[PDB]
Amino acid sequence: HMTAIREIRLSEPESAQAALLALECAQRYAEPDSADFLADAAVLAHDLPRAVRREVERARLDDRLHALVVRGNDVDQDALGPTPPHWRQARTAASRRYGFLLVLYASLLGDVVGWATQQDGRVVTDVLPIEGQEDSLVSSSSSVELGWHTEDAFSPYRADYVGLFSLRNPDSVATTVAGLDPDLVGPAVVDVLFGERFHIRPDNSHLPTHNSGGRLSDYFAGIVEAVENPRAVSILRGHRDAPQLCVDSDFTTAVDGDAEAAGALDTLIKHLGGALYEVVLGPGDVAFLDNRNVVHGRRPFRARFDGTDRWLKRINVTADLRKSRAARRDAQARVLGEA
Amino acid sequence: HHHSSGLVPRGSHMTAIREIRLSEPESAQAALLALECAQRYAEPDSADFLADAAVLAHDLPRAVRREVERARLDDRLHALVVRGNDVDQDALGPTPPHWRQARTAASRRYGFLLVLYASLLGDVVGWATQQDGRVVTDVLPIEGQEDSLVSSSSSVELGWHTEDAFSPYRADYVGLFSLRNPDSVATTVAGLDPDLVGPAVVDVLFGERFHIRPDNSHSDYFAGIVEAVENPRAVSILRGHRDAPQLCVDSDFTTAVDGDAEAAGALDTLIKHLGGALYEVVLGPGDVAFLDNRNVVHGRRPFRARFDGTDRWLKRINVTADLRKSRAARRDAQARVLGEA
Ligand SMILES: N=C(N)NCCCC[C@H](N)C(=O)O
Ligand SMILES: N=C(N)NCCCC[C@H](N)C(=O)O
Ligand SMILES: [Fe+3]
Ligand SMILES: [Fe+3]
Repeated sequence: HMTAIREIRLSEPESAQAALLALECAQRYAEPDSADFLADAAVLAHDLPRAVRREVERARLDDRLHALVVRGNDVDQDALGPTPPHWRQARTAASRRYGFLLVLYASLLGDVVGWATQQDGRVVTDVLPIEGQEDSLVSSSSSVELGWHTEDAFSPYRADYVGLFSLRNPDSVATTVAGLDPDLVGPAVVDVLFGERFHIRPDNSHLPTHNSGGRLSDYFAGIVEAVENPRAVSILRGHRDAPQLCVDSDFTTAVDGDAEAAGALDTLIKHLGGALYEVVLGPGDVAFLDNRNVVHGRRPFRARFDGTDRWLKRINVTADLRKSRAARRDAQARVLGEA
Repeated sequence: HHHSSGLVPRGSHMTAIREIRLSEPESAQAALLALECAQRYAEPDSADFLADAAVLAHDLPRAVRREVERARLDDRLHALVVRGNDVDQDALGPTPPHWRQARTAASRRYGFLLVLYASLLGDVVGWATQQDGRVVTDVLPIEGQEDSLVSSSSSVELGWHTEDAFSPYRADYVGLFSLRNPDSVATTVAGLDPDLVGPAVVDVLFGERFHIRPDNSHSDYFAGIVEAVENPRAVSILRGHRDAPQLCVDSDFTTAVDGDAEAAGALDTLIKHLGGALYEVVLGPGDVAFLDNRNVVHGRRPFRARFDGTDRWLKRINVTADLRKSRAARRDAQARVLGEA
């Protein structure tokens, strides 16, 4: 599909209008995921430039979308200061305005959510390289390519969109993207992948090793159960003409003794690996990946750990907040796994 | 003639009804936007309009949008009611004698406005087997159908139900825009108060121990419809968080699993509870309601239809929070008609 990547390059006025609105939010509210801001977020998002809202709406209803990319948001590199050395330190005063702007864009597509078991239950999260995590399977890696995945593939409450706001990317490190062409894998493999014949485990970002030590053990019970005793699930669902994709290259296995399944997965892993194409998010670029249609990852790179490294703000978006109420503390709470 | 909004309780449901009263300027602003849409787009449910509807809805009055957004995220809502839209009765002309004659030029502006309000809550959808798959449908009494199980009845009660209770693609909201209602005829509404029901019955209702068959109203999809009647899947009536459970039941079309006497008992306990808990919402001309179909059943009282062009007439719509989830039951990405393919 020629519009699988939908791009909007902001005019100077559109960039300035979006920055003014984000700065007005930072003037009013404490955190870019403060409860009062999130209650207000859908309507405040309506104040984004009309031409931009029109293109975001076209992307939202495009069921073959890979990513919407909004290029050319204002990012003041000097005002922003150094790239923090850990996501725990990345809730900086100077970066608030970019968290608010990410939530405003995201709220055109759905409702923002976070995870009790990821980055201490923050809704606005950070992607930056961490010294000692170079060879990890988590988004703070650098030397080892981030393996392609559906975000939170293990969960029925996985996002419909993953939002990425690039604050800085001096070495032009690519985000990787791939969809599935059913015609190129075969009706045979599609049929197998549509069967509940696979195990998808929570990735390592959901482990207590990637959260603050004080975070409640109760939050992690469900994750540990999903690692030990994964449910039998499909990789494909929906219409045969526009099927949804759910798979993590490093956390997905066929159910024991299902050689057909093991072979379908093997064939899917080889097909997605080669199809993987590059999208570079420069400073001020906001992307929304359709997590129903594509797997994504990140090319290997050398981090400098000198305060100049690549830094994204990130958010999960659901089309339907109500559906996850069983996993949320209360109606307005956005943190999946607090119930 | 000033803006107001407020919470109207029913039993223990403290936000059951969220009521908004449009100021005269807000009513005029909403009417002007609907009239501009009617000048720029062919139909209230044409592809050209529905591609834009969610963005054009952002042009509705800001104070109204803030209150509708609070209703959208209230998981205990029964009905959002927006009162005081402009309806020109003289220009509207008579209530048509059948929905097949009800998609009138004079009434198009109210179809556009219903879709604009609806598009603040989600994406509009229709049903292949209902009013020729129209997304904006018509509720009016039809002569010779006074005694029926459908919304064109009058003399007999329209039994309460979750809208399309049998379907995994059932709406999140049912929208109603009243064009005329001279005799103040009500929609009936009930939710479950779990503090009025034995916890054992509530536990049974969460079990997949019931058959919700479609009405006679309702191909891979239509193979699913025959299966739904002949080999109905075991489904729950309650689902989700115990503090905010969703409800899915049809007073005329729900039974327990074969030989599950305990489920048959819990079902009948729930039917008697909801029947006793029914209250009413009356929409005057220019009043719009959105029922949260996840939380409430609805129906309609007997009323005295005259079939003289003066009868009660609503525009009606279904809204989904998640259009993508039904793609297997829609013709193409943008098509809004469930069961079309
Ligand atoms: N195949 C792999 N590596 N899957 C895990 C990807 C990392 C995603 C996680 N939310 C994070 O931000 O770390
Ligand atoms: N319990 C009952 N009566 N269930 C059937 C109701 C039919 C509703 C349909 N949307 C209509 O407008 O006719
Ligand atoms: Fe990811
Ligand atoms: Fe109904």
